[PDB]
Amino acid sequence: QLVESGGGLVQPGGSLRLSCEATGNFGIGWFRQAPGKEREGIACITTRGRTHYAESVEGRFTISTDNAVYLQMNSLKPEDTAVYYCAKAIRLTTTQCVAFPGVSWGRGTQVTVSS
Repeated sequence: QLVESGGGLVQPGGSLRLSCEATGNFGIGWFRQAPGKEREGIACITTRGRTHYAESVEGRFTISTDNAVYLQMNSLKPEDTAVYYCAKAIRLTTTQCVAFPGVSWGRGTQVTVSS
């Protein structure tokens, strides 16, 4: 029901905009997974437009809702290399972006930052 696009290969300092497009009307989060690491929630937005960012991307990435949710990725770093996924998510404070229970992960879009 959620479909990712917009990945690519970019030099350090570059910029990409990922899209998460719903097959119908629709909290949404962006997640990423690097080789050998756990999937991590990096940005999410509630049904009302309140956002949360992981510390690794705050100030460089922006999540925006339009039937699509975008991730504007500015000032890309090699450590941003990963497959990026979008899924229903909740902002869980104890504060993390957490995938909704029972979420089915799609295919995602590949992002590689290298010179």
